[PDB]
Amino acid sequence: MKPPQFTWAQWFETQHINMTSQQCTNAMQVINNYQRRCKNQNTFLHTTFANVVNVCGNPNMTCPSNKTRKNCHHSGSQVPLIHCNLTTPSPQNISNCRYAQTPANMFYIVACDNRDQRRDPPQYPVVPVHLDRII
Repeated sequence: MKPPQFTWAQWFETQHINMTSQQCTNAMQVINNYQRRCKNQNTFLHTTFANVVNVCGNPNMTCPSNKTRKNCHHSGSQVPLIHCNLTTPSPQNISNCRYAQTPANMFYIVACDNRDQRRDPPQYPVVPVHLDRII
């Protein structure tokens, strides 16, 4: 579930790469204001989009979240990350949603696909499209 102006890769970047504040309540405003709902949980990876693209080059493996998909890739190394958990739902005023933040250093598994032909930049033929799991 993403706003229509973003490709899957651009939405992946918005949700998981471009944390706009180190504090979850503030950073989550971006995701929530775009998807018109307070997301119950979300992981921000302190890594770069280029680094994730390179993870897409690691061997294909089964996606933990969907046993039938084989477009997943393991990060190889751990990264610092911040996991945000909703503490104070507010469906009629999403700016009032508050979150806890949990820091960790973990591996991740990402699903990757070929880029959106019309809208993703040709620089990256293969892009991350979903954060499948953190381990």
